[PDB]
Amino acid sequence: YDLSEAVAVVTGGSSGIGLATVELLLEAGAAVAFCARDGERLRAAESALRQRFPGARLFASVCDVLDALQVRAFAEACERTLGCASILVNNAGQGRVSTFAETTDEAWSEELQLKFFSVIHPVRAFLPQLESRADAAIVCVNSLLASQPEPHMVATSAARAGVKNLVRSMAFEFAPKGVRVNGILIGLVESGQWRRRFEAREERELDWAQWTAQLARNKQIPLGRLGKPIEAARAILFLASPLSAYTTGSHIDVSGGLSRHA
Amino acid sequence: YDLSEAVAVVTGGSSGIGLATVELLLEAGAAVAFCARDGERLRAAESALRQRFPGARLFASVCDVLDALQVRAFAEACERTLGCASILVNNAGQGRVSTFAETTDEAWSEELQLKFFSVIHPVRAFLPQLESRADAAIVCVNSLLASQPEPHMVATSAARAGVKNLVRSMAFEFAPKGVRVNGILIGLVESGQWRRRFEAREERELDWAQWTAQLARNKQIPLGRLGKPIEAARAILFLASPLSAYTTGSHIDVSGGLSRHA
Amino acid sequence: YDLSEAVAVVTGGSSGIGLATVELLLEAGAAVAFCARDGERLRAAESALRQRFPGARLFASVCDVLDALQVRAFAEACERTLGCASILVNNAGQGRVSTFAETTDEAWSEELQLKFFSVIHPVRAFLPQLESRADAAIVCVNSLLASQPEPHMVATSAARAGVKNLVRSMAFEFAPKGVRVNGILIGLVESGQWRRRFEAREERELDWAQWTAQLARNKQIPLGRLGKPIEAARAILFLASPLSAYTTGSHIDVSGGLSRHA
Amino acid sequence: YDLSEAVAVVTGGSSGIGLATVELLLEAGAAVAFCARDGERLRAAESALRQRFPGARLFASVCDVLDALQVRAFAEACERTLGCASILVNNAGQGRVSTFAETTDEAWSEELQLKFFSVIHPVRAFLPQLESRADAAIVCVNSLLASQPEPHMVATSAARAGVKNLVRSMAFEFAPKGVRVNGILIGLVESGQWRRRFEAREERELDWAQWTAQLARNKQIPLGRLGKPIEAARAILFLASPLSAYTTGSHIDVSGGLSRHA
Ligand SMILES: [Cl-]
Ligand SMILES: [Cl-]
Ligand SMILES: [Cl-]
Ligand SMILES: [Cl-]
Ligand SMILES: [Mn+2]
Ligand SMILES: [Mn+2]
Ligand SMILES: [Mn+2]
Ligand SMILES: [Mn+2]
Repeated sequence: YDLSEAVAVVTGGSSGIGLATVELLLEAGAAVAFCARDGERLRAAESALRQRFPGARLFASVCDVLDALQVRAFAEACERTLGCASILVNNAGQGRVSTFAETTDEAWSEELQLKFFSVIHPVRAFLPQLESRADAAIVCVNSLLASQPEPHMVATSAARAGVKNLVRSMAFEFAPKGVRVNGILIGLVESGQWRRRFEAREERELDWAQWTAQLARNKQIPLGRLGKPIEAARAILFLASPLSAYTTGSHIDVSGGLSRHA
Repeated sequence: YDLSEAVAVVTGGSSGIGLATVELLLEAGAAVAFCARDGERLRAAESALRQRFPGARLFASVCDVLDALQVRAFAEACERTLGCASILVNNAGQGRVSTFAETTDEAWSEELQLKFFSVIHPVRAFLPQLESRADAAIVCVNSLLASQPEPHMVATSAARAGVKNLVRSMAFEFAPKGVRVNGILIGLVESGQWRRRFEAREERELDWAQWTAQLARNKQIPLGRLGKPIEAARAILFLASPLSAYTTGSHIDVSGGLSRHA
Repeated sequence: YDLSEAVAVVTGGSSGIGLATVELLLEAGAAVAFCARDGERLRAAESALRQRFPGARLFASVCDVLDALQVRAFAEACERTLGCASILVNNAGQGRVSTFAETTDEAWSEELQLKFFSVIHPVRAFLPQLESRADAAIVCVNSLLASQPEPHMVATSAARAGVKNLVRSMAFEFAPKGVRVNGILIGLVESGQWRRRFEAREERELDWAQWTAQLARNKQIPLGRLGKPIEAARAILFLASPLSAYTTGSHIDVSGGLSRHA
Repeated sequence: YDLSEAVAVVTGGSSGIGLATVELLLEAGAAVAFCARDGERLRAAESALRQRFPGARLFASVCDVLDALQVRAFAEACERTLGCASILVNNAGQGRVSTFAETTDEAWSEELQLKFFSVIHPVRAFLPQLESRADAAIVCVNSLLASQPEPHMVATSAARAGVKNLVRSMAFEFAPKGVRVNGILIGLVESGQWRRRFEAREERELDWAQWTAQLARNKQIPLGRLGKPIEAARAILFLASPLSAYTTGSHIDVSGGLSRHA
């Protein structure tokens, strides 16, 4: 729809899905802020974005979402620059490959703080902004692991389940403040990580399309292919925008049919 | 989105949510067909639509969705008038107020056949068209009772849960045919049955807006209001279009926060 | 537990899971009634039971659970022979192998009436007895298809999902009557239909145990084997007795780890 | 059943539910170990237990389940004393009263580590024991908040959702080691905490039975009363014992009908 009056903040929004989300936000004419830990990847995205949207209101800034303090400073900077945020998107981050046996206490704590505080901090910092905005909405990006765990990503599965449960609570708590809260459940989505996997394939005669196709078949994905970041982004936009004004405390499945549960 | 090359079919699409959906489809430039039992209401909706959309490719026909033979004939008429269908939407129909103690065998059978065959007939009949079209998608409108039952709608809840489960199965079976299958779960949405409850109110000073707001409060809806047909229609539009190309066998919550489950 | 003061009814309780349940009830000293369509199998089960349990208060009767009138008469016979019922168990029945594309309207209607009325009739008929008894509990045996459908059992899955949903409703409505209502969700359990699949095997050297083990592997059951009737019966016994006095409107998983949902 | 050959360890097992669980374990004739942080409450339980079961094999020991090191030492002590554990139960602990707004980063981290490591440590330490035992089973005590969050216990709800998701993963991972893993979902259960609440009531004319009754009504609990620790304990015993040999990666509802989801 038309988000020319929206101010949308995307935290962790330089990765595949986060980037795609910023692009669609700009397409809709929103003022957009985003932050990332890697200063390099952030500016490499800011560059390409300004190329495509010369007349965009954009504010990019390095930030560690785990550092409450920095998030406070970023949120303040966002307000001064673009005005009170009406939309907040928190990116999923990447999964951690480990069975229970392979996961130390150190890995557990890191994975937990990563998935939880990446949501808790931005939310807490921007909430006083969302509250004063109309059509306010938060979206916490998540994966199907939250409701359908996989054997090689035990810690991540469990953290993501927590965040999923948190989304429901925030939805209920923030309703009186006029803020909707939803998330999405991605399946397997194209990424640099998968491209590095493809690069190290044993079947060299297969191209990216055939390889990912075979991978999706081994992963028993009904749609028979990996998702595209822009497809995740499209569900996020739906949730972030007034298009879903009667939707809060829910999730949208973006896994290509992976969820066995009905 | 750009649905100009789509042919969309809406069964039971003459009332609130049905009509709103047809409108959004026409807005997206889709060719649209719809059917219902009440010819007068159907022709009345058709008229209004042709007013707003002079150059619309539109086909409206009376049809009883429980009658397999009428559904077959309707899908044939759509085919010869607008082309092969690429989008199919099956409306929710209305719920039945009855506890277990109140519901007879015949009421059970009526409710089950209503909810089930309203889906099975149009799907079984349009599938050959959907299967030959690109971006083919089916959306079965359902209610939150399918996963979170209510005491005074026992038969309806159970029936709706069946359909929800059917949606997953259809999604898995039709995926190899290039057809996506999803649904939505409406909460309380403004309807004629609510408008008649309104006209029976004791508090005459309350208007439609004040009344429905008070009802939503007593129903403990976080968003503090009933949904609008167009909000449901937008979620259907999302699921029906290429915007949700990686989403199948899922549902979207349109209940305004009523789902307690996380 | 001590069910010596209980009167338990088991509908469709002449086959594997049914019989095993009746046995466990007799073990707990309960008075027990059971009915089924196959009189020969019923009388055969009755005989064996009276062998093992000389002083048992037992009543077996042929009855078609789809026939409301026969169910009413059976509940009357139980009443006058053993006393008012305090426990009611409704067996799962067998599933139907068919995809959507294979299932006709009539097959749909048959499957829906089978799954639904096998529950509705005994419940509607025994409720007046259950309502007047202490520790009254109803258990509806169901399968994991109710929440996690399978491609070759579409109609059965949808039907079972309906019943699962009905169990929640009945639980809420009967609670003010002092009646608990739960169910179980069986995975693959050893049965006559598996024993006939076994006799059709190509690998003749495999015995029943080796074969079912290989089947469980191919079905990806974590526990690596089919369940046994008695395992299902124990969960039913748990839910049917005072041991689960604070549990109603729920289900117990008896699938050997097949449920992917968390 | 008969657990006279079982060695069962209960961590955090001195509180209401944990204590009740040890008693039933001893009733079944199991050798039992348990640990708690409070040395006082642990010995106050050890005392009463030895009074009731003079011929019991019991080993009680102060331990902080958050301290990996102590848990290692306790597990070792258990083996030397009673032999390899065949059963492991991890108690739920108490919920934390806070909305999202009322929860600091410090409270979040504490609540998370508390709920996660109270499971991760005992499991990791005893797994090499469970693996060598037949009929091995773990039970992680949990609350309905894990799947149905409450507004005044946001952090706890989310942590419990994580643990619930973890139970499913452990179930799958440990299946090849012959170890089942399940949990329970308690509703509101009688406790000292509730007794202190009753003590501070405004309606002094109400006794414990009337007060808890009214509280259950305000909490909309179908069964119209609080649960009893022994009732939670009974579901735990079912899961811990061979009675549930075909059940893994699942949960049993012990909430008196609180779960709205079907
Ligand atoms: Cl992930
Ligand atoms: Cl409805
Ligand atoms: Cl089945
Ligand atoms: Cl809790
Ligand atoms: Mn569910
Ligand atoms: Mn034709
Ligand atoms: Mn669920
Ligand atoms: Mn009588």
